Amino acid sequence: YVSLADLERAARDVLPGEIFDFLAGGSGTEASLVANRTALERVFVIPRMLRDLTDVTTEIDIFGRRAALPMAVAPVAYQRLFHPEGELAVARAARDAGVPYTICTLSSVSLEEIAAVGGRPWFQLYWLRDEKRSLDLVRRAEDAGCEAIVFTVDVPWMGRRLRDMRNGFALPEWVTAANFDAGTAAHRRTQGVSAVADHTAREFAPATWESVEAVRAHTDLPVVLKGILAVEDARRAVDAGAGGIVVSNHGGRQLDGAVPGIEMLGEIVAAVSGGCEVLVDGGIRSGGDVLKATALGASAVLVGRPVMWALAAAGQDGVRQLLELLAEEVRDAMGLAGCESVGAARRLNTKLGVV
Amino acid sequence: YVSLADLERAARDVLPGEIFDFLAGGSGTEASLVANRTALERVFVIPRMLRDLTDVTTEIDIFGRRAALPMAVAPVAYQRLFHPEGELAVARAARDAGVPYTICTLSSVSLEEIAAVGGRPWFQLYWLRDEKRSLDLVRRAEDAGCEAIVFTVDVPWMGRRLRDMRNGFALPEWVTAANFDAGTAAHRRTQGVSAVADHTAREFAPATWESVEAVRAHTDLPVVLKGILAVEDARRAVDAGAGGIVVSNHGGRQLDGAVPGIEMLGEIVAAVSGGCEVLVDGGIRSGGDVLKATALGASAVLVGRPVMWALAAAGQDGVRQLLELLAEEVRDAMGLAGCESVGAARRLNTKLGVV
Amino acid sequence: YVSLADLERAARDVLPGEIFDFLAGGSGTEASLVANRTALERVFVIPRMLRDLTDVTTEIDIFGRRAALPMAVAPVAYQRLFHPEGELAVARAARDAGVPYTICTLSSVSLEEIAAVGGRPWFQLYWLRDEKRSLDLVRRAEDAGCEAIVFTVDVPWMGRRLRDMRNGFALPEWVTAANFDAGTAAHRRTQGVSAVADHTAREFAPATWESVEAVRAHTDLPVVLKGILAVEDARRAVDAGAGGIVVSNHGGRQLDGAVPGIEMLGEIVAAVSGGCEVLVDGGIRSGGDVLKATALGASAVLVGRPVMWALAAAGQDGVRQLLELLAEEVRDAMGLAGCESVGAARRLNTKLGVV
Amino acid sequence: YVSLADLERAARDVLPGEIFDFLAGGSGTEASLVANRTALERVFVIPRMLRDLTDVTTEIDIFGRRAALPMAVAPVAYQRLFHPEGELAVARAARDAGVPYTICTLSSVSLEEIAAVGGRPWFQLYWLRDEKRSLDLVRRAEDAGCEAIVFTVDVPWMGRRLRDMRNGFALPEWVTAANFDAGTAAHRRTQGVSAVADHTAREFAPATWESVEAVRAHTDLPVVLKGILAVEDARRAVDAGAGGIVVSNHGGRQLDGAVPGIEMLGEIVAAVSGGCEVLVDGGIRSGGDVLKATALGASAVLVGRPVMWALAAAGQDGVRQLLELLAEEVRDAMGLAGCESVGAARRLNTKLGVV
Ligand SMILES: Cc1cc2nc3c(=O)[nH]c(=O)nc-3n(C[C@H](O)[C@H](O)[C@H](O)COP(=O)(O)O)c2cc1C
Ligand SMILES: Cc1cc2nc3c(=O)[nH]c(=O)nc-3n(C[C@H](O)[C@H](O)[C@H](O)COP(=O)(O)O)c2cc1C
Ligand SMILES: Cc1cc2nc3c(=O)[nH]c(=O)nc-3n(C[C@H](O)[C@H](O)[C@H](O)COP(=O)(O)O)c2cc1C
Ligand SMILES: Cc1cc2nc3c(=O)[nH]c(=O)nc-3n(C[C@H](O)[C@H](O)[C@H](O)COP(=O)(O)O)c2cc1C
Ligand SMILES: O=C(O)[C@@H](O)c1ccc(O)cc1
Ligand SMILES: O=C(O)[C@@H](O)c1ccc(O)cc1
Ligand SMILES: O=C(O)[C@@H](O)c1ccc(O)cc1
Ligand SMILES: O=C(O)[C@@H](O)c1ccc(O)cc1
Repeated sequence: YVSLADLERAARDVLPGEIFDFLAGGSGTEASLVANRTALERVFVIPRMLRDLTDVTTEIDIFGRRAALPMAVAPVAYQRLFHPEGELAVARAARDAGVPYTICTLSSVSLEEIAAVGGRPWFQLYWLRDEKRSLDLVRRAEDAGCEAIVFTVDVPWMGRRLRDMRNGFALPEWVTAANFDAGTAAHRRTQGVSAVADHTAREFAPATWESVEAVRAHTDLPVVLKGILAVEDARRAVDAGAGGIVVSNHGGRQLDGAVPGIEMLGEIVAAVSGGCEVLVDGGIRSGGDVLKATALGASAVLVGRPVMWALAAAGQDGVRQLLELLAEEVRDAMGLAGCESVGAARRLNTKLGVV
Repeated sequence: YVSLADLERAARDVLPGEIFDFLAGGSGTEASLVANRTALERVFVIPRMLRDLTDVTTEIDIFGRRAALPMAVAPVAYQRLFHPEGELAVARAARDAGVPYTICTLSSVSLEEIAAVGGRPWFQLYWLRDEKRSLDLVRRAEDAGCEAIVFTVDVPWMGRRLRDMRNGFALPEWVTAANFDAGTAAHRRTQGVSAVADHTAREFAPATWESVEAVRAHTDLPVVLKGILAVEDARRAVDAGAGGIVVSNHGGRQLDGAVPGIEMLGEIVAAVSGGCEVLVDGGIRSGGDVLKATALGASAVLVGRPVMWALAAAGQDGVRQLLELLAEEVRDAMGLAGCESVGAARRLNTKLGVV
Repeated sequence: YVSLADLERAARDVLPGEIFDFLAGGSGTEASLVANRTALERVFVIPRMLRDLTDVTTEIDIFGRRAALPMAVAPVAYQRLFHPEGELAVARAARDAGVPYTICTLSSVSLEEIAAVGGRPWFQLYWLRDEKRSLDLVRRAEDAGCEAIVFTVDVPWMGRRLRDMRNGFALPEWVTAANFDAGTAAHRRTQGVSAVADHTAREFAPATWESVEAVRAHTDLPVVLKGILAVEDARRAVDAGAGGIVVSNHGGRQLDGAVPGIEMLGEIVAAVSGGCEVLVDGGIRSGGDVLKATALGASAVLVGRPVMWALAAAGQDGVRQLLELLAEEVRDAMGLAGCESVGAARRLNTKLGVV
Repeated sequence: YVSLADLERAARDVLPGEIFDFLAGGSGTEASLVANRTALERVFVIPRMLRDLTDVTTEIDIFGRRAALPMAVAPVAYQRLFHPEGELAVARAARDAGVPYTICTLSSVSLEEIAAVGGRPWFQLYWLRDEKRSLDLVRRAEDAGCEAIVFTVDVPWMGRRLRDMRNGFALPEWVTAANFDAGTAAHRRTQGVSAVADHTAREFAPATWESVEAVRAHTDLPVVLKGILAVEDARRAVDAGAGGIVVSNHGGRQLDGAVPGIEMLGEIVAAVSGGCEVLVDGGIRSGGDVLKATALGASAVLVGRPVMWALAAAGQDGVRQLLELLAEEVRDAMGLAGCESVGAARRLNTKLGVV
C-alpha cells in the first residue's frame, strides 16, 4: 500500500455491500461528506525551505501523554462489522504505532477488554436516556485506564443515512454493543428503515451543556467535546472546562449541509487562543492532509474511515501498515515543508486554490 | 420515499413527456433554473450543539395562522395536468399536514371548490387586462376564506419556455382555467409556439405599483408580493403595505439569467428589517434546504415542483407522503443544528463553500 | 429557430469543416474564446418588478442614428466564405431589421456595393502598411455613406489560429478582398500554415495612437476603437477624440489569454464616465446576454459568429430570422427585468454566480 | 508542431511507460502538479493596444548575459533517459536558440562535456552528505564556464512519487550520474520502491541557510535559490546574497499540496522589490504562459517537461523546434499585448477568471 486510497479499494473488495455502505455513507445527499474532501483539496501549503531537519519529529504531547503522530484513531462504532477481531485488532495496532485509540460507547468488544490491550486509550461517550448509565460508563473508562473522555456532542439522534435506509441495514446477530445490554432495536430488520437510527432515537438522550458539566464533575480526565463547528460553541467549550474539542461534522453523517470542520478550524483556533486542544477530523486521507490541518492550527487530527478500510482489508496487520504509511507521509510532508516539529508545522501559512 | 428525488423519478415515469417538460422546464437556457440548485448547494450551515431539544417545534405563525412547518405549497397552475384530482388532492394533503396551500388564479378546479377543502388556503393573483376581473378574483378569494393574497409580480408576460415551444405544448381539452372563461388560446396547437405563453400575452396585463395599491385597498387580507429580487423592490414592498414578499425568480421560468432568490435573501432580510414576512422559493428539495433558507433569514419557503412530482406519482397520498418526509427532514435538520424553534434556526450562521 | 444555438447546429451541418473552423476557432488553446462564454454565464441580473411596460422600446440612438436594438453586426471578414451572397445578404437583413451593419476592410464584396444596400452602415478599418491605402479606404467609406469608422486596434498581426494551421486553411479562389488588389498571399496553400495569417503579417502595419489621430483628422465621422481592454486605453481613447470603443478580445482570436471584454466593461464604463459610447462583444448568444451587457453599462453589443451561422444556414432570410429572434429575446428580457428602455436596463444591477 | 501539446503526444508514443511516468509524474495525489496548470489557466492578461511595435524584442539580460527569451531550460536529471544524446542534444539546441541551459548535478553526461557545448550554461546544485563534494561541484562548474549556480533548496529528500513506486522504477544500467561515482542505489530494483528516491535519501544532505552561505563564499557566480515559495524565504534569499530565486514547487514533484509558484509570484516580486531576479516555473506550456508569468512580475521562466518531450520525440532537432515554437509564441503574445520589450510585459496587468 503506497496511499490510503489503496486501502479503500481493498476494503470495498472484501466487505459486504451494506457494511461498506454503513462505513462509507453520510446523511442526506452526502453534501457534507463530499465537502470534507473538497475543503482539504482547496487548501495549499506554503512550505519553508533551508531549515534544520537533523531531528525531524512527528511527536506531540496531548492530554498528558506523548503521541507518535499528531493523530488519533477516531471513534468508530461496532468494529466487528469490519473484521472478527474488531476493536482489539485496531487497538493493538494503534498501541504499537504510539497513536491514541478512541474506545467507543458502542464498541463491539467491551471497553475493559480494549483498554487491557494497553496503549493509553481514550473513551468516547454518548449521552444515554438514563444519565446514570453514561456517568457509569465514564467511571468504567477511567477505572480501566482511559486517559480522556471524548464526549460526542453532535448526535442528539442519528442523522438520516439514506444508504442504510435503502439497504434496510441492521447489525448482524454476532455484532452487539458490548458495553451494555442495548436491547434488540439495532438488530430488527424493517424495510426502508435504518435499525441503528431508530435504536439511537430510542436509546440516546440529547446532550446539553448541563451534561458536559455533569461529566466534568464526575472525572479528573480531560473532557474533549467532539462535533463542535460554531466559534461560539468552541469558546463556550473552553469556558465549560473542556480540555479539548474536535472540530467536526461527524464525517458528513449527521447534519447534511453542515460546514466541514476544516473550514471552521482556523477561526476556532484563533477564538480559543490556546485555551484547549483543538483537533479536527473529516476526510484526512494522507500525511499531506495532516500537514494541512496542522498548518490551519489543529493540535491533532482524527482518522476514521481509513482505519476501518485497513481493518477490513487485513486486520491488525492492515491497521499497522496504514499507520506506518501515515507516519511516513507525515514525516515526509513535514520535512518537505521545512518543519522539524509539529509546532513548526502549525506556524506554516496556507493559501486557498481552486478544485 | 426517503428523499424528494425519489418522487421526481416516480413522476418522470408516469407523466407524458410534454407535461413533465412543462413542469420541469425553465426559460431560455435554463441558467436560472440550474442556479437555484447551485445556490443552495453552495450554502453550508454552522450548526449549534448542546442546546435543549426537549420540545423541538417546526411550527410558525404567519399571516395570522399557525403553520406546521416553515413552508407552504407554491402556486402551480393547472394541477389537473398532473393527476385527475389536481388541486383538490394537493389541497387536502396540505390541509392534513397543516401546511398552507396557495390556490392559483389559473387553477384547474375553481377557487371556491379548493377553498371548501378547508386548511385556511392562500390565493395567488395574476393581474388581468380587465382590472375588474382581477379585483373580483380577490373578493372571491376573500369571500371563500383565503387568508392571504399572493400577488405574482414577475409575470408581465410569460417567459420563453423553449421546451414548451419545441414540444408545441398546449393544454389538453380536459384541463381549463376553472376560475374564468379563459377562451381557447391556451388549447390551440401551433408549431414552435407555446399556447400557454401566447394565452398569457393576450390575457395578462403587466402589474405595477398602482395595481398593488388597488389590491391593498380592496382587501383586509395580507398582500404578499411574489417574485421580488431587488433590494429596493423589497423595501418598496414594505412601504406599499405588503404583509410579505416571496424572494423568487419564479423557478427559473421567467427571466433567464435572473439571480436566484436564495442569493438575494440575506440582503433583503436585512433591508426590510422585520417590516414584512420574507419568504423564498426556488429549488427547495429537502428539510436541509429549508434549514438553509431559514438560516439566511427566510420566514418560510415555498415548494413547487416536488409537490407536483408527488401528485403525479400517487395523488393525494403521494402529496401526504412528501409532506411527511419534508416534515421529518425539517425536524431532523433543525435538531441536528441545535434549534428547538424556527426562530433559533433563523439565528444560525452560514458559510459559502464550493460546488 | 427558437434560440441562437439552433443556428450553430444548422451552420455546422452545411459548411465545409475548414470554413466552420475558420469561423468558430480562436487563437492558441482557445482559452479566451471559452472565457467569453464563461464570463457571461457567471453574470446574473437583478430584475426590477412592477414598472410601467406600456411602451417597451429596445431602440437606441448611437453615432447620430436610431437603431432598433442595442446591437450591431460585428465586422466579420470574407462573408462569401459562408454563403454566395455574402455581405449583401447580411447587410440587407440588417437594414431591414434596423440594426447597423459593419462593412469590413476585408469584405468579399466591395464596400460601395454593400453601402448601396442602404441601412446607414459602419465601416471597419484595418491599418495597412501603406498608410495612404487605409486613409483612402476611410474616405471611400465616408463618400459611400458609412456613418462610423470602427478602427480595429487589436490586430498588429493575426493571432495563432491552430485550427487554421492544422487545416492548412486558405481562401478559396472565388473569395477575395474586394476593396483591394490584396495579392495572392491569402490563397496560397502551405502545410501547417494559415495563409490568411501570413497575408496579414505581409499586408497589415501595426496601428498606433498616431494612426488614430491620422484617421480622426481625415474624417468627420465618429471613430470607434475596437479591441480595447485596458482601462487606461479606454481613457486614452476618449482623450484621443474617439466617439466610441468596443471592449473586446476579438472573439478570442487574437491574444490567447486576453481577458474577456465583459469582465472589463464595468470598470471601463466607470472610467470613461460618459465620454464616449462603450460597446462590448464576445459570446453574445441571446437577448438575455444583451441585457447582461447593458446592465454592466454597455451602450450596445456587437454580434459576430451567430450572424454568420444564420447566413450559412439560410442566407438573407436566415439572418432576418436571427435578428427577429434576437429582437424578441431582447424585448422579452428587458420587460421581464422591468425595463421600458435600454437606459433603464443600464441601471440594472448584477451579481456574479458560479458556473 | 504548432503547440507544445503536440510534443507531449509525440513523447508518450516513443518513451517506455515507466520513463514517461518518471517524467510526467508528481508526488502524492499530484495535486500540486495539476494546480500548476490550473493556476496559469485562471490568469488572464489585460493587453495594451496601439503601442509602437516596430522593434519587438524578447531578449533579456540576466546574470550578466543576454538571453534570447525570458526563459531557460530547467534542470532535469538524467536526460539520457529520454534520448541517447541526452544533455548534449538539449544543450546544443539551447545554445543555438540563445536560451540558457541548466546543467544538473545528476546529469547523465559530465558537466564539463555539457559546458564544452558552449552557450554560457548554468549549473544546478544538490547539496550532498559530504559537503566537500558539493563545493567541489560548484568549483568544477565555475572552472568549466557555468555562469550561475542554481542551488535547489526544496529537496532535503525526494518526494513520494507513487507512479515510480508502483512501477518499481529504477535507472537503466546505461544511465548514470556522470558527475560522480554515485553508487548502485538508483539502479537496484525493489518492488513498491522508487530506487531514485532511496538513492536520494542515502546521498543528499538537507541544505540549510548555512549551506547557502558556504556556496556564496565559494564562488563569484550568482547564486540562485530554486524552490522558494514563502515570501519570507524570498526576502531572506535576498538578505543572504542570492542573485536570484526560482519560485517553484518543483513541478509538483516534492511536497504534494505545495502552492504553485505562479500563485506566490506577485507577492514575492513585491517583497523583494528588485533585490534579486525572480524566476518562476511549473506548467509553462506556451508563449502565452510566459507572458502571464512576466505580467505577474517574473524576470524569466524555466521550462522542464516540454523540453524533455521534444528531446524524446526528435532529439536535438526536436528541442530546436520546441524553442523556435516557444520563441514565436512569446513574440506573438508580447506584440498582441502591446509590449515591445519584456520590461513592458512586466508592467501588464492581469485579472483572475474561472476554470
Ligand atoms: C462507521 C462509522 C461509525 C462511527 N461511529 C462513531 C461513534 O460511535 N462516535 C463518534 O463520536 N463518532 C463516530 N463516527 C465519526 C468519526 O469519529 C469521525 O468523526 C469521522 O469518521 C471522521 O471522518 P473520516 O471518516 O472522514 O476520517 C463514526 C464514523 C463512521 C464512518
Ligand atoms: C408548472 C408550474 C406552474 C407554475 N405556476 C405558477 C403560477 O400560476 N403562479 C405563480 O406565481 N407561480 C407559479 N409557478 C412558480 C412557483 O410558484 C414557484 O415560484 C417555483 O415553482 C418554485 O420553485 P420550485 O419549483 O423549484 O420549488 C409555477 C411553477 C411551475 C413549475
Ligand atoms: C470569422 C471572423 C472574422 C472576423 N473578422 C474581423 C475583422 O475583419 N475585423 C474585426 O475588427 N473583427 C473581426 N472579427 C471579430 C468580430 O468583429 C468580433 O469581435 C467577434 O466575432 C465577436 O465575438 P462573437 O463572434 O463571439 O460574437 C471576426 C470574427 C470572426 C469569427
Ligand atoms: C524528470 C524531472 C527531473 C527533474 N530533475 C531536477 C533536478 O535534478 N534538479 C532540480 O532542481 N529540479 C529538477 N526538476 C524540476 C524542474 O527543474 C522544474 O522545477 C519543473 O520540471 C518545472 O515544471 P515543468 O516541468 O512543469 O516545466 C525535474 C523535473 C522533472 C520533470
Ligand atoms: O456515525 C455513526 O454511525 C455513529 O456515530 C453511531 C452509530 C450507532 C449509533 O446508534 C449512533 C451513532
Ligand atoms: O410559470 C408558469 O407556468 C405559470 O406561472 C403560468 C402558467 C400559465 C400562464 O398563462 C401564466 C403563468
Ligand atoms: O479575426 C479574423 O479572422 C479577422 O479579424 C481577420 C481576417 C483576415 C485577416 O487577414 C486579418 C484579420
Ligand atoms: O524531481 C526529480 O526527479 C529530480 O529533482 C531528482 C532526481 C533524482 C534524485 O536523486 C533527486 C532529485
